[PDB]
Amino acid sequence: GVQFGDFIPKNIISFEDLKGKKVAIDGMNALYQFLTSIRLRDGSPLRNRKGEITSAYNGVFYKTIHLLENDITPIWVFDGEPPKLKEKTRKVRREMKEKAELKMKEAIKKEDFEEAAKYAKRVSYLTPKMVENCKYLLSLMGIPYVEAPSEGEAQASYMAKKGDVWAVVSQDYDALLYGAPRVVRNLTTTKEMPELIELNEVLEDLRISLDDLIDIAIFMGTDYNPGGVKGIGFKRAYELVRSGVAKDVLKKEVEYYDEIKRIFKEPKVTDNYSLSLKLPDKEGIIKFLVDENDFNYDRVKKHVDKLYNLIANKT
Ligand SMILES: [Mn+2]
Ligand SMILES: [Mn+2]
Repeated sequence: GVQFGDFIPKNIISFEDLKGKKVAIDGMNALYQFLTSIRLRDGSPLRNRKGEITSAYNGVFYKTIHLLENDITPIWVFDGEPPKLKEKTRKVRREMKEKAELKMKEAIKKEDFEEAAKYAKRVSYLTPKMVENCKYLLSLMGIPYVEAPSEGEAQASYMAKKGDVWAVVSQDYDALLYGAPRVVRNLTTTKEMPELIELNEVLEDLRISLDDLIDIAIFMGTDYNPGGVKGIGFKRAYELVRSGVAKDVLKKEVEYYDEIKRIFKEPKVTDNYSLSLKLPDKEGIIKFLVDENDFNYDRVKKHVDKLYNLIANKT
């Protein structure tokens, strides 16, 4: 995401002070995180006996239970990967590049079929099927998830803004740009201590509005304008913002500047979800995790029993 780190106020928070909170988890961010940090001794991804990567399933299961043991009730938010994904103020132009000049012509030679295999992989190790498998696992676990209309980080931010959850869990700071009141990092990966970022604190301390923060983000470069503007960093961008000339500069330097802004200010969201937890299907989890994905039986058994009691007691 946007490298705000060194430039915005934030504070380390203990797992204890996070007890009893509801959180919306940025699903894809979490999955990618598990894939890069949950690996073998040699840095190789976790895999079952068929050679399929199980890194994500491991984090989904154990990380989610770890959170519930500390009275942190999570709701998983996914992007809803399938084709259509228009972020309801997001149809005018792109979402990929299928619109114009995306290189369209006649050609389908040896390299074309060698390229046949040369696509799906683009979807990194985190494949749609793996993502679908993670959702299935959550259902078996009785853990609720939402398939956002488009960007999951936007859906999670909206849920937090509404007060349905206390914060958005993610390793990225981008949720702040969608108005998320709070973001908590380092829960999906615990190398460092949990870190809380309160949007109100960021704005008051830096003396800027959310709209100003988004401008700084645009200067630095968002997923919507990679590379940002002329190598300008946070300091220089913040300088232009405080001077009151940032907006004029961005209109000149960034095509579709207004469109990008609308993505953060007017994302497509949904109210169709539930934070309710359900009892876990112990048998189905064992079959999926142990039988089909070679997880250690003993460990899984112990955890599904603990998960059941947590939800039973929570509920
Ligand atoms: Mn992002
Ligand atoms: Mn995302």
